[PDB]
Amino acid sequence: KKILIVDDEKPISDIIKFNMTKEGYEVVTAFNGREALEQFEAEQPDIIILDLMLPEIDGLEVAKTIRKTSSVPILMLSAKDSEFDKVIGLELGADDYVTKPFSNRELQARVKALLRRS
Amino acid sequence: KKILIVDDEKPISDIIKFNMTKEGYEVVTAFNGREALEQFEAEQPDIIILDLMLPEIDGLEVAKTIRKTSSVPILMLSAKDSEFDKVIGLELGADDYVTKPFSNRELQARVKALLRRS
Repeated sequence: KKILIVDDEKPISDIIKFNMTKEGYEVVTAFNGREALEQFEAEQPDIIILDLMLPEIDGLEVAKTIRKTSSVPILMLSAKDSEFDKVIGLELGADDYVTKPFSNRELQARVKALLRRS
Repeated sequence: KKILIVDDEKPISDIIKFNMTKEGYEVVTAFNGREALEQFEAEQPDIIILDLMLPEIDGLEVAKTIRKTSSVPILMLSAKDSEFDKVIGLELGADDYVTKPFSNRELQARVKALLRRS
């Protein structure tokens, strides 16, 4: 399956890409909101890992515009960890929300759980 | 929709029941693993909130036996918060895993996210 990793930090994108690759996923990456939407239309990923904090267009808007056309599972990832952040992420259409820093194993498990359910 | 709350602590069951009721869910409760499986068969809940730590049969076994027959969404809830706990919960079939103590608003949001997806 194909995962789109949307993260404006290259070190973190690289770590997620490495671990998702190691599991047998095809990985596409985007580094801002605009690239996220372009990659989403062009690549039709099976799941999207989406950070809230993005150049050009923020993660919340990315998720909101994606949901206008698609039920693709979205796992939001963010260093922001307050109740409000988690709640608004999910209500705007994320299927899950994981905080940074994260466990690589938990992330893999959550990606699988999401894929199992769509 | 109907939520089965499986929790061996009555104060916590009561809080979840209160807040899920306030949202318009029908609530059924179980206080151990055996009651969980009985309520699951008899009531056919739309979602199950399941703590790991249960009398008679533990939460991990509850989730594992449920999955033999049912794709019903399971949200695991536990004071245990390590990587291992979260990972094994999810791999044994939970759709999500939230730690105690939890935000009532985040829990509501996660229940909705799960229901949206099944």
